[PDB]
Amino acid sequence: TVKEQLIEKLIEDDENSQCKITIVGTGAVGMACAISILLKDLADELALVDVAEDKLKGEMMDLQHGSLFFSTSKITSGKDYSVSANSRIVIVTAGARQQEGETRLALVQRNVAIMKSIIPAIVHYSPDCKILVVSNPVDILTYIVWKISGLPVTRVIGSGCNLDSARFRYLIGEKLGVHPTSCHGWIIGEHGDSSVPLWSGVNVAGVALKTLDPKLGTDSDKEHWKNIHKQVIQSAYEIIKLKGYTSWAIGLSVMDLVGSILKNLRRVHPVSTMVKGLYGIKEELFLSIPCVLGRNGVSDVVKINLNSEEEALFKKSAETLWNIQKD
Amino acid sequence: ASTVKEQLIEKLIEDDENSQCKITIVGTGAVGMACAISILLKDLADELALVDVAEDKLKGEMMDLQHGSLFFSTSKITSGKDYSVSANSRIVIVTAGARQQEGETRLALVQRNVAIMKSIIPAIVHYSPDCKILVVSNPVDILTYIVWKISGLPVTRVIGSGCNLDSARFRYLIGEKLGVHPTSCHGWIIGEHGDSSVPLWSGVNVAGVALKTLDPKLGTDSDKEHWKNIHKQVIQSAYEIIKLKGYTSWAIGLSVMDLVGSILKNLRRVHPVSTMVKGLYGIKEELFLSIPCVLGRNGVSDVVKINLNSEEEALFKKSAETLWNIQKDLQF
Amino acid sequence: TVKEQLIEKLIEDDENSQCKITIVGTGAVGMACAISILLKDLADELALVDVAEDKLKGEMMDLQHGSLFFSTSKITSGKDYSVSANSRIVIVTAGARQQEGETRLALVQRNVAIMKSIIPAIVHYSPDCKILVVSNPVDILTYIVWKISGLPVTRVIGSGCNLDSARFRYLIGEKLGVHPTSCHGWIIGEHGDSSVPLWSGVNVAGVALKTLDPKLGTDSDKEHWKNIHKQVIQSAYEIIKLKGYTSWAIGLSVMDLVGSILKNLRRVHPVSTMVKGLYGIKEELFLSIPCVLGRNGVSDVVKINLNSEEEALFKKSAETLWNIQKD
Amino acid sequence: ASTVKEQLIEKLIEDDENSQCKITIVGTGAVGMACAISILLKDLADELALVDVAEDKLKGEMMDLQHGSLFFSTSKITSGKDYSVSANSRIVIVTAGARQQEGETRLALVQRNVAIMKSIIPAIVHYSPDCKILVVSNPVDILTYIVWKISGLPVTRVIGSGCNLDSARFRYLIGEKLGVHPTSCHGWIIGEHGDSSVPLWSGVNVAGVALKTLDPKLGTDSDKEHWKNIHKQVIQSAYEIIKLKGYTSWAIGLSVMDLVGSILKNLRRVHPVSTMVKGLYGIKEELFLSIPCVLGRNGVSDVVKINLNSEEEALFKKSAETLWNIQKDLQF
Repeated sequence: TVKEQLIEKLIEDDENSQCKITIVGTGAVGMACAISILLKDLADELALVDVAEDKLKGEMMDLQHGSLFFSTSKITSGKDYSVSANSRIVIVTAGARQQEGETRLALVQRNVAIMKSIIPAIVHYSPDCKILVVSNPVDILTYIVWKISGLPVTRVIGSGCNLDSARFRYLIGEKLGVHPTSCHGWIIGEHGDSSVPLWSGVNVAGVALKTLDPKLGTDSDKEHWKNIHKQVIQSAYEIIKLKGYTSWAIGLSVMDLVGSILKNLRRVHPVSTMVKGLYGIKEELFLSIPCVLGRNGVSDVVKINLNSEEEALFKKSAETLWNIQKD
Repeated sequence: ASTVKEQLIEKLIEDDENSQCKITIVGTGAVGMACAISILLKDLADELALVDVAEDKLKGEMMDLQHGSLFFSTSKITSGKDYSVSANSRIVIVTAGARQQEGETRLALVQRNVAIMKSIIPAIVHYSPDCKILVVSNPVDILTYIVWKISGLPVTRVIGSGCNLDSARFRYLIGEKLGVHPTSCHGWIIGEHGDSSVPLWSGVNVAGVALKTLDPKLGTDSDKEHWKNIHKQVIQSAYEIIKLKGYTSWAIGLSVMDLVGSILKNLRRVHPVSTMVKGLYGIKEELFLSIPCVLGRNGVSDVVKINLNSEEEALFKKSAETLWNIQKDLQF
Repeated sequence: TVKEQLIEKLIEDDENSQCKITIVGTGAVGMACAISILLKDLADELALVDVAEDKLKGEMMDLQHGSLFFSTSKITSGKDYSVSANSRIVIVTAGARQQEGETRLALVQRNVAIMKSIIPAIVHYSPDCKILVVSNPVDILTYIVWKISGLPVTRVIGSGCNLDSARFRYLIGEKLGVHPTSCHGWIIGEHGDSSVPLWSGVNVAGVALKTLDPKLGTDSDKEHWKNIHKQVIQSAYEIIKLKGYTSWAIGLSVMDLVGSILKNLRRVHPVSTMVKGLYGIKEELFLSIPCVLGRNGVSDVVKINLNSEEEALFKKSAETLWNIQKD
Repeated sequence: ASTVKEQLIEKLIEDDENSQCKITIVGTGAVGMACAISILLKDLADELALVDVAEDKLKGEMMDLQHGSLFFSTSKITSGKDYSVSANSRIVIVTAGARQQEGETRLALVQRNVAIMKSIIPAIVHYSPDCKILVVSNPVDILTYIVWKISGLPVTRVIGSGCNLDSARFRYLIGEKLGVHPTSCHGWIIGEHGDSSVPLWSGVNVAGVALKTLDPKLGTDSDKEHWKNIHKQVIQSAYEIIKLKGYTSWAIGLSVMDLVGSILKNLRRVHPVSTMVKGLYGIKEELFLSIPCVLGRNGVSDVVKINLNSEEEALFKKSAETLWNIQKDLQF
């Protein structure tokens, strides 16, 4: 053998993965998460799970054919969740696709069925993992995943408002001519139409914007038609109209979150977490609030004093969420 | 926010909206966007401009990337049907290309591609006179020749993705079998892209050890280990991927990002890309095949002359005849 | 020749540098800037200038011997400023070393002599460069460099408070258990003992700390002995006691600034810039204020409303600076 | 700030102050700190612990790095005289070493180094039972043998920086002369570090072309081009640097960072590092020389057997005798 003539083996093969990530569901979103994670040198091994076996092998082989150009050494796939064994993080992009004419409670209840059939095996093979839930509606889905999972709140996280908060701060910095790292601003609460922009806390280069324009973000805003929160929500809705998914953007957001957990950065992300007993919520439910993400999941949450407008939107969101969740 | 900027920011210099490291991608199907996401995640471009004919798809993709722009370092994403949006690109990446229909002639497909390229390549060159053109569509070898001929650009500046992806996978699998990082492996696949590419087993070495010195039957049929399988496995995987999925989007996007790197950063790394080989490797007509090229900021600055063994020279020179026979049927 | 047999040249050698950086003065600080810049893939070519010719060649050759491990392709040096030709950025670390027993005005005036002899050649060979002044005292030295240089204010920048502001925000995030990217806070004004921490604007995860503790940073602070501004100033003074220079840290800070200019990031840094007609200053002088740094130097400055304590310290600093500068 | 944290942060999980990717550097002179700054700027370590005997220098350097910690990703910088601060390191990097005085014996210098290593290596191993030890001090080949013998650790886990830096410069200059990126060049310098290292001209190739095939007199004295100069130029530069400056700090720090990379990331890249060669390359006693090793998270997992030409086998085997003759004079 060429190998026997070229290499003298001194130690047994250590083939264990140290930073293994599994992606569940390999449509546009899961695949965007995949290429994003591969390209940012985050995993030793990427495992893909889906029911569409043919397409699944196709994606895995497409990624493998380019292996020299990313640092992950092992890509695997399969319909059987045993390939997910011993993951640090399992990203759930699978989930029901709302058929037009379907009620909201029906869409959620189909997802209970899906999650009931995938979440317990995820936990079986990967008992110390974190679960990152990315499918819509992310907040009530993360609640469903967490309930089925049996795991502490700290290790079941929904992607939530991280993407929209990022786009928000970005546009603020664009309009001001300043890099995004100079801008603080959160969108919190229920992902999507009902999300709450925290205009009271938005600040750039150490200056609370509301001291420059106390009307900023309100109906009295003299530039109200340029409202940046509305630009963020409309944009994603237009993208979904056009494409079907904000798939590149979500994959980018999920790569942001993974980097915080795997590298134990203790960066603050507005992600879906249990908010019972926080922010005036009294029942079990998941909403986005600013969380400190690190190697053990959510290690801390940030307590923010919402103005009365912000508290009102946030609590209305929780109310509608719980009225779905009760059924 | 307009009043916020006035109270917060005091200008010393007018905003220069000039991009010094612009890239345009023509075609926003699966291959184009895989190139986009790979380039963006690698901090290569000042600006990424996207061109396509379909309004929804074009706007959808541009906005999708924009919605997540906090997470990459490229700062401007632009798109348009008008090739004016591509002006002053460093590289223009052509992924536009006709798809071969059931029972469509190969010759007729290339001819449809001739018509496409006659429509876009002049505009590209008008708006970016100093760009390098990176041709990615299939069949890449003939298409890069067509793009160059239409471009009226210096030959060093029109480059096909060629065999860069297959050679990379070739080296990687050679590394896998030996249990060594692929940066320790040297190995080229050259020539025509796909089925008839030539693997240079004669020059394959790992850690400064030519593997022919350890097994002179390597890569032949009389090989007991059948290292020959590795070239076949490379060529087969690409057909398998297309059969199970539809296209090889992620891997071409990875390969294109690798090429953009060498050109923008002037790495002067060697890639087996599609360039004109007239007067090289014993060819005497204007045709494009993959040979190992030094790539930098001017495109192909140099080519590596490899002595091919007689099996390698014959496989290669046959592909040059294939390409020349296609070019003869071609018009324009 | 092996080369003639291996390579067919098709195009002439393009040997021009696109991102050339020159470092002036190759003591501990200049060399820390050098290894920091090399290691962050910022320059096509690094040029080193010093009067100690032997040590200079030694440093250049030490860097060259490791060339495979950084991305810069060309390292050059020489006592003659012609090697600095066509730099994007010239970092001046040279400058007088205060002999014990020397007055402050004497130290500054020796630097006028030094700068008079190096700055005009810098501008000769590199007419469109930016000049980053790093030697102490950085504020009045940047003023001196700017006057001699003839260049606009936008392209003569002192390193100023960037390092100390960074350490400041860092310690805030350390004490709170949160990554530094969650923390805004500036130190501005005169570098060193007299610098002004802007406690009124310090905020973490979108929360102005002064709303949680209105006494934070003052004499009434119940934890006043843990004052983080004082920790930052004392630390650098202790390091200099021990080492002679905060050389690794300044080299890190200068690499931060270079990355903003070269990559046109429009990030906000508190650097030494002309503050005549800003922040209540009436004469020509350089102090640190938050500047937007990009490829053409300082493109913008950030206007902050200082509390009366902060305005008082800042204006006292300017007063003492101008009373030196007049001589 | 204590009251600020209570109002701003709500804990869900107790702070785990455990580092999963710790590195210790022993010695905070020029070589140690150049290793520190290189590792920190490359995002390699969770924590960097520094050990030295001199209180001022140790505290000064640790605080200098800490004052600028916003600008690197390592989050904890620790230091101490007590080797307890090094506990649970992945790698311990030994730069501590005696300096040869005017008229000091080489043998007596190694013997002073024996005494130093007998003082620190047991503590290191006690506090980090699973670490890999990376020996950097000179003379590295003999010192790595001493460290290993004292360590009582598996041989695969005690590694000298060896020829990694000189081979890297060898390849780089070969790339320079040819106008090609060095990642296209393969070329090893092996054996004893410094004056008597063996360059493997027999295996030097660029882009899958063995350069002996193009000029069989390459690297010999009868070479018209005198490529032989490149090994000499490499060996000479290191003496020149020391003569003009005092030490080769930046380049060793760069080389150490390269080695740390392969080990922490389990790259399985090949480096010419100092390891034990008993029963390899025709040696029969326990000694350390540089040979091409596969480095990963367990240290040396494999070695590349290169067929050396007779000039290469003789130069190499002579160095093994030199090292063995020094070890004979050695005690303990």
